[PDB]
Amino acid sequence: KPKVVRQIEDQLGMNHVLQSIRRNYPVLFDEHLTPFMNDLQVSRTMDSG
Amino acid sequence: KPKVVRQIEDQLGMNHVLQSIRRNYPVLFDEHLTPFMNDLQVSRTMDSG
Repeated sequence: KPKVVRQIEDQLGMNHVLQSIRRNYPVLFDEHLTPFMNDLQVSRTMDSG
Repeated sequence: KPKVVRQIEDQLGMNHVLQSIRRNYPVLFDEHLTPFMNDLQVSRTMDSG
């Protein structure tokens, strides 16, 4: 069995990476990202910030 | 003399509060905030993030 002791909260949802990109790279989150999106509300309201 | 032991990094610039508002309240940072602004670049490029 894999002996990994992963410490990334073991969930690592898509809405977490999207939120982190929005926070860190906002100019890169607006352009080239999320033009084809309708669930920006959940990614915006601090989903496990 | 004031005996304060303030632990807020002692600088607390405007571009720090603006950046924190942009990160935490983006929908509140876009509307009702920064329509009359031309220095969004420094507040965007992680000024003492």
